Amino acid sequence: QNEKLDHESVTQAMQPKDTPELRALYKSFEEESIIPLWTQLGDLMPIHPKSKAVPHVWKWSTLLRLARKSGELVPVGRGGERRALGLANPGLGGNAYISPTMWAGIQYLGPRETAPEHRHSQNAFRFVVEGEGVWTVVNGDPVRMSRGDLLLTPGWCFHGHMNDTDQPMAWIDGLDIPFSQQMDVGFFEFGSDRVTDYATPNFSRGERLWCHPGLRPLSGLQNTVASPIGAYRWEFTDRALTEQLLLEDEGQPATVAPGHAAIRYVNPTTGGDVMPTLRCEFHRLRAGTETATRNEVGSTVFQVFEGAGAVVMNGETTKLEKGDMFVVPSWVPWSLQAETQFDLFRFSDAPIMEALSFMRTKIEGQ
Amino acid sequence: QNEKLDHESVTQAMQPKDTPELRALYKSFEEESIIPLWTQLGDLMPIHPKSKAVPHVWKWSTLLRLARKSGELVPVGRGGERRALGLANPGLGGNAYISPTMWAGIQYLGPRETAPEHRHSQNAFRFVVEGEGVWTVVNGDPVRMSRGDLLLTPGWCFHGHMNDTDQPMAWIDGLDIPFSQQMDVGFFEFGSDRVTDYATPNFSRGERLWCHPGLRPLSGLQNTVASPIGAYRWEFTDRALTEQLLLEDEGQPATVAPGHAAIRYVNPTTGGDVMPTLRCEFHRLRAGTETATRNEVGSTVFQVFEGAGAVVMNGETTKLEKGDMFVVPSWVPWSLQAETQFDLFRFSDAPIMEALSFMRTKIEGQ
Amino acid sequence: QNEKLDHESVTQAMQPKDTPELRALYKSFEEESIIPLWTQLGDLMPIHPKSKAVPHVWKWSTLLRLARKSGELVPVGRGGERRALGLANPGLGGNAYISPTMWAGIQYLGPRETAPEHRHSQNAFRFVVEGEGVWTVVNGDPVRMSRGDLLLTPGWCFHGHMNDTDQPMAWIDGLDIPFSQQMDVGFFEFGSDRVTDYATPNFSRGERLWCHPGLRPLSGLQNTVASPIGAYRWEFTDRALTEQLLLEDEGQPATVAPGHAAIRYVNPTTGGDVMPTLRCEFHRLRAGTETATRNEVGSTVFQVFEGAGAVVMNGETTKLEKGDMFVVPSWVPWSLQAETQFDLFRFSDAPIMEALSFMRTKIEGQ
Amino acid sequence: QNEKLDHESVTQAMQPKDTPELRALYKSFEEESIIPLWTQLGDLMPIHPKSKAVPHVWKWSTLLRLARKSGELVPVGRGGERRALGLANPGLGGNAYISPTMWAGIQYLGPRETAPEHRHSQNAFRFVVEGEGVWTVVNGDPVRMSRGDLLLTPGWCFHGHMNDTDQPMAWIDGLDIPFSQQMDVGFFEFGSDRVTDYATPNFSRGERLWCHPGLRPLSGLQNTVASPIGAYRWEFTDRALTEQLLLEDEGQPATVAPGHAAIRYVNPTTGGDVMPTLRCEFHRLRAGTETATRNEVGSTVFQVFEGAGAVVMNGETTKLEKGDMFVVPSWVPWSLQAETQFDLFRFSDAPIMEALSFMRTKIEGQ
Ligand SMILES: O=C(O)c1cc(O)ccc1O
Ligand SMILES: O=C(O)c1cc(O)ccc1O
Ligand SMILES: O=C(O)c1cc(O)ccc1O
Ligand SMILES: O=C(O)c1cc(O)ccc1O
Ligand SMILES: [Fe+2]
Ligand SMILES: [Fe+2]
Ligand SMILES: [Fe+2]
Ligand SMILES: [Fe+2]
Repeated sequence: QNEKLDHESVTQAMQPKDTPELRALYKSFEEESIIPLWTQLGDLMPIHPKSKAVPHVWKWSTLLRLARKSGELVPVGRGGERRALGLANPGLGGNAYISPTMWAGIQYLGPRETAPEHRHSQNAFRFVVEGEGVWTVVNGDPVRMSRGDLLLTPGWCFHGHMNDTDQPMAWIDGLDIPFSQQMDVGFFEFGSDRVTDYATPNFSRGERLWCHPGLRPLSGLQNTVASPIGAYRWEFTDRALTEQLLLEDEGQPATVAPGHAAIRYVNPTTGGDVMPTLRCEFHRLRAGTETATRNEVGSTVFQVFEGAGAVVMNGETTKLEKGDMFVVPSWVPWSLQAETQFDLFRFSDAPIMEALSFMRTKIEGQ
Repeated sequence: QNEKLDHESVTQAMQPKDTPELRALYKSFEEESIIPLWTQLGDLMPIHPKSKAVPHVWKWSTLLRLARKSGELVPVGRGGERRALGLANPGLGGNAYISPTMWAGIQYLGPRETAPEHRHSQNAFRFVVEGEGVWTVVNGDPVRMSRGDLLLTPGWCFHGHMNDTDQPMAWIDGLDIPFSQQMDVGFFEFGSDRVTDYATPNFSRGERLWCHPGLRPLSGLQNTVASPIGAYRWEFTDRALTEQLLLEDEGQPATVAPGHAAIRYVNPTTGGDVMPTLRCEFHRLRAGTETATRNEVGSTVFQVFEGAGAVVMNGETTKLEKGDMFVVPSWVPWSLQAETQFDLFRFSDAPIMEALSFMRTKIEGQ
Repeated sequence: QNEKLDHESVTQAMQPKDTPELRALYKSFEEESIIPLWTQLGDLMPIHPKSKAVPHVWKWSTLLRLARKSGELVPVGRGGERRALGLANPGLGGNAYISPTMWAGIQYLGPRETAPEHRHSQNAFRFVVEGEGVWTVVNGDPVRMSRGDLLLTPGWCFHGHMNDTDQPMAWIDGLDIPFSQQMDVGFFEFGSDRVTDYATPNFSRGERLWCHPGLRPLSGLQNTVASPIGAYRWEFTDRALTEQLLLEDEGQPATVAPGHAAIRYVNPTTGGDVMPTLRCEFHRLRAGTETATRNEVGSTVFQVFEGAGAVVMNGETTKLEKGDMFVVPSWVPWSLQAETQFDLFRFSDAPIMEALSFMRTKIEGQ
Repeated sequence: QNEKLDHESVTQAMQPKDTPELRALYKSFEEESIIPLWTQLGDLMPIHPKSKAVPHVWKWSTLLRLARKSGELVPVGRGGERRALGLANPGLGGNAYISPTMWAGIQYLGPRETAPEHRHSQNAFRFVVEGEGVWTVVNGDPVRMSRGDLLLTPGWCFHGHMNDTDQPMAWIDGLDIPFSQQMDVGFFEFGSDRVTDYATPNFSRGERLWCHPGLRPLSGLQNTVASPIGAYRWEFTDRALTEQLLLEDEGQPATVAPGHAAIRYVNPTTGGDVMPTLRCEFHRLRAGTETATRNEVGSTVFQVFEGAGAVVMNGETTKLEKGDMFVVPSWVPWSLQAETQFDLFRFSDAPIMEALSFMRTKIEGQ
């Protein structure tokens, strides 16, 4: 009976008589920094999530144009720290937030530039749809950046970046900046003005210790809150996804849904998410795959890595190409449709929702 | 060297030449929903937390006057749901938030009133500095409300309240409403218009199963995300705190600091916090005790339960009496000073900060 | 097909030709400390557990006679340490083991005696069906021993005992002595020759900190591997079990099965078992209750605390009275039958089996 | 004072007068299945672990001779199940136990033989110092066996083995058979008489899903009690150990001690041990390395994989060659000395000791 009621259809039984005494009470509320629940229940406590953030798509071709022009006109260095352009959700009041929890940006580093070293409580990762040439130095450990690589920079790790070539590179940054600003957890420290090691090894020290499947160094027996892997290289991700599709061909369980291969990047000390606030995945859909529509608590962002296809959000189809980016705010129904084989990088605030027992998932047909 | 720099003293090296091409770039950013990092680094990523919320104190005598007047002029019922007055931080832009994460309110239920049944993903607790007469029915289990009691209503539990007497009662509510609204995790369901059981037992079913020290029913071997204890009664809290002070008198370790007894209300299935987002404590300071100044990540709220004393926040002393309430936003230096024996109820968002590895603590002298 | 085969009915296909060369091979095995699998598969790896321990019952009246006579003839003191009589399973080859994992003993302390202080890696508890007068001093904290009390002495805690009266007292000890001896984990240290504190408070320091339901001292926020509660007093256990039966009367879920109230004694820092190797429970069956037959991996021991009834093991009924003790070895089918209201104390090695993922449970009808 | 006392030097104060009444008491103890503590304290509860197992070394050349001769004279098949020769500790009374917890055996499979399919609660792994040709089929998933590979068969997984060539292969088995027999946790089921899949892929399905560093299939988000990796191939182990030694050369932390590279094989869903009862490691010592002497609770076994060196146990040096095996019982002081670069495979019961909080470690110089 009452379970089908919403805030529009429910009887409003707390409507006081509009008298001078009531207006005086309400005036007194304002003077005393008091705001009654009864005038705002439905907004404070909706039937289901109703984000101020809206679903939205940014074209890579547009992001690249603006990043390149920024490369001409704006020098990178101290103070501003990075030449990064945050994707700003139209629904979030002028804040540089792609969602209420996450920052997503395109960053551009021109020939031979250095972005100086700093650290901050905010967790961060880099992802590269295309390019090479930059190394990012994380606690003194140079990490090469290449197409298809996920690079991590967990909170409070010193990091700076350098272009070792005569050619520009762009990539995307994800951070829990919006969550951290609203929740007041932000600390920041300036490090050196130049990265602490200009060497450019093929593979970082973190990788050389931690990227052997199923093996753990005896010197690393303590679990970490964030992954000690600095780089999740394209080769491994590509091979994982191929094997899932091959295993499917062979009638063996592997794919998460038919024609839908997918992995989660994990902290190898625990098997959990890469960082406390941020979950990263990579999806590969066979040509013609259409995912079942999901509603999920919290926000996610995808970047198209390869192939052609579309996303549906709130019933609306938007065609997508290589590098395009979209955000799905909390509880917005979404699905992906593959035209060709369709590869996507994904990040979300799901580790926050799951840690606090706020996660819910509705899946079409299930 | 660079570790002592802040956003005011650092060199700003990303100041572009102010030309028509630059203004055209910046205009293009606006059209494309792009906001560059370099114009806002320092605000997005402060050196240490700088909350928009400000420290603030609400007098119980004022809260009571406004709650009582609301009792005359505003009927309680469906739609508005509760006659509750939220403490609204002056720094939080007109939102009914005591801090960026927490709602705190005074609720008033007059003679023989019922507040109807509903549930919501938001976690909630009731605390009572004074009064008796109300029972709150939580998933059908009537729970008596009395002076000094902490009553819990974890997320998604049906709850409504009824005054069984001819006398009014007031109490405080705490909820993770602000966190839940900003993060988009809110669900809500209307239940019955009248509580489902009007019986008024001395002790609830939850208590009769779970409030025997060190004992666990074989029917309750599964751990819960929130405490199954609906009521943490004043008797136990009072006795715990007395025993700590007695143990101190006897030269035995017990108190958390000298003359400072304190407990945390816990989920007995895990030994952890009562609910995923909210931590509740109770403190008792010997006359003359002055706590060491703390900076802590995240916000806390205290209500004075008994005795006289003061709080210091940002170096500013405010004298406190029975029922007065104050909020300490993230990283604000705070201490308590006991004039007489000084009893306080405390809640905070610390389980959020600790789950996500954002907690930090600075203690004066340590 | 092959799933119904056992070691008696399976084809034995590794029967070598009995030749001089084979006997020479087998002789060589002996010289080289080699024992082939094929001559002993079925014994090493049975179809289901087949303990050398047998179900067995010890009469309290017999245990008391022998303990009392030991009180006359054997002095208690250093070296031998305790006047304790271990229940020795007839199936375990003369070892003083009630089961392959547990020691159970009756201990007797005469008027004004002291049993001196020591510690050992082996975990221990005391349980009292009857008597008063002894205090056990655990890390310097005197703990009163009374009828119905469970007293804990986790591994590596100094403990000694003293009779403060002119009257003898007996109780039962449980320890993981057999597990610890076979697995080679035993350490032992002699402490003082007399307990370190002869005071006899009603309640220990551990209890005064930890026995308030749902409350945790801020000085005790670190979780422990064993419970910091030294005494689980009869009052709480009795009240817990009564409330379950009352809740059942009221149509409310509480009892573990119909007419079967039961609790587990738990570590309040975690909600888990009292000690890493040993699980303690207390059961109360309504007159006429018959439990469903269980097979469970690992061994358990019960002592009858009050009332009359029977146990069935391997289909065999043995009538039981106050104080009688029985052991149920691994996978032996067992049930309890209540003649009157039937109260039993229970301990087991279940935390070992569950930690190592060896637990299985078969329940009749389910 | 009393801390330096042991069971040989302590005063024995419970020596009763040897009278007819005492001998009658003691006789009565025997009739009633009672064994007093005071006549056996020191044996039941030693000052530190004193295993019945003794340190011992088995020569690979001897193991190979006996396995090969067994290959001629004993057919492999149903009933006996495997042609495996257990290493029997001289101190363990004729039981086929290398230590009180572990079985270690050499298994031999001749040209074209099949060992039929079964499962058991006991956990198992295979390790190969030399050879190729056998596949082991684990829950229907064929897993190739090659030099340097660790193959897993967690408890209750169906497994059988087949030689796909005209050449014999030998390897070592480790199981928690002794623990499981003494603790009564053993279940066993006969599966098919022939393996269920004779195909011989280079890599199993488990590996194709789980052996990509830092990546987890979305279809495998549930944690497992044992590793889903069926094969830890030599390539990865070799590369891990090389990188540690290279990182050391570069002044970077990696090795567990100087010139001592080492990894632990882990469950990738948790970062923990491969199976609940058994820990597997692989060590590589630079020529000339001498490890610091350790005492550790519980037993370990090593097999020499490559190079030459020695072990010291109880102060006694034994020179070791490729394939030689040794056991170090609980609390025996041990160290390894590398003559050439010295590679060893290691297994132990450490996950049992650590789960139950019985682990202790003494390291020389630290
Ligand atoms: O360090 C970075 O590369 C960075 C990039 C961003 O897009 C936002 C904040 C950052 O600190
Ligand atoms: O149910 C309540 O009593 C309640 C009280 C508040 O102050 C705010 C939200 C609520 O749902
Ligand atoms: O300390 C004791 O009371 C004790 C009792 C036993 O029955 C066996 C071993 C012990 O250490
Ligand atoms: O299945 C095996 O290969 C096996 C090997 C052994 O050495 C002992 C028990 C077994 O079940
Ligand atoms: Fe950064
Ligand atoms: Fe509510
Ligand atoms: Fe003892
Ligand atoms: Fe086997």
